[PDB]
Amino acid sequence: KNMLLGGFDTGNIKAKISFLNEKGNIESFAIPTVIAEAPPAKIKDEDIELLHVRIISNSLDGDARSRAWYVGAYAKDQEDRQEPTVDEMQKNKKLHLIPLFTSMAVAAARIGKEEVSVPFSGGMPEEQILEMLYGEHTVEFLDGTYEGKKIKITINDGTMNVEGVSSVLAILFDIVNGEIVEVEGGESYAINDLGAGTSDNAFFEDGELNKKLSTNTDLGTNKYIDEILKNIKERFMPFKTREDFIQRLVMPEVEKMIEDDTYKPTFSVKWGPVKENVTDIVMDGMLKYAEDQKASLDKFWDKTNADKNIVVGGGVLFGYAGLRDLKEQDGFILPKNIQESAYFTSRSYLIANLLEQL
Ligand SMILES: Nc1ncnc2c1ncn2[C@@H]1O[C@H](COP(=O)(O)OP(=O)(O)O)[C@@H](O)[C@H]1O
Ligand SMILES: [Mg+2]
Repeated sequence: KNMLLGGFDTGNIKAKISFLNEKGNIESFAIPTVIAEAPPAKIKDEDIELLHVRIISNSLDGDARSRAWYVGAYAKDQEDRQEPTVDEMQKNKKLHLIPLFTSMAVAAARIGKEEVSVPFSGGMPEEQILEMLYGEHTVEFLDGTYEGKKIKITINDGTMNVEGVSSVLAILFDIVNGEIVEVEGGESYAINDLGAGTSDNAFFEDGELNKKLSTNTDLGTNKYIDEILKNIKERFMPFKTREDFIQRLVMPEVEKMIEDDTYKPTFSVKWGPVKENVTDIVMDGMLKYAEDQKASLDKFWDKTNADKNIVVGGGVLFGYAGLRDLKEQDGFILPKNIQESAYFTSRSYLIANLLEQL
């Protein structure tokens, strides 16, 4: 006890966590990989909307030893903001450490604990990276829902879930108080994690990750989202972030499509004194993404000739209109609790973590 049980899925867009709440169920959220330097003091998922925290950790160095930061969404609106840099084709570690530690703190505050030991269950694209996380980290909230709260994080042990079925555990198992099998259900399989800026095409063969064939591409949803937003604004001539677009406009329609196959979705945007029906625009981009993913998945199927192909990530949901065809394809496996497809990997790491502590 006094222990936070979580799976940690960190990328360049978001830092994702799936953890056990007080009622023993899985709780998931994400913190954008964005930080900004902040003054020592104050100036669904509401508690992460304003993250102004002080972090004391030996995993940080230089003029970041022990100071205050704006983290995630609230950092994105700062001129100072630091984001992952990408060429036209470490020691930026605080970009990843800070949102990571922050997510641990937020989770701890959610379950009402001030001091948590956190066995690290994550993944990488081992011990060298784990030792970068070892030690004691204090996170103090200077604003927001948990203002004045001080959380002491202790990371003694961990794993990066490299080999075995650890990465795929969420395809078969859930945690409802703990620890049950999924309501519906080979030796060589591919896990395709369809993400925002990336697509992870991993191939597991005989209990082993095939490090040769396991590839990673920039085939994400963001480019297709960008295009849709270009055509919407152009249709008028609205949304602050892509997440805003996904949350306010897309997610409600996708959920309706999930829980009822006869439902045809509608997309209308209210901008100024004008309201436009842009259903055709959004659907075009969705299917374009689906078709492109269909093509990408097939040629990876052929390259590995895996027995089964598992498709996960938020891309499954964003392109559900087209990608739901995979449910009637033998050799393709969509998660059955498809509503939780975005947090598949972090949920897998969480389940692997609970099994470790048993
Ligand atoms: N329920 C949903 N409906 C529609 N789109 C979603 C849903 N959940 C996530 N997405 C979208 O799917 C894309 C992939 O998200 P995700 O896999 O979480 O990215 P990453 O793992 O790279 O951070 C994102 O653009 C996200 O906005
Ligand atoms: Mg991801």
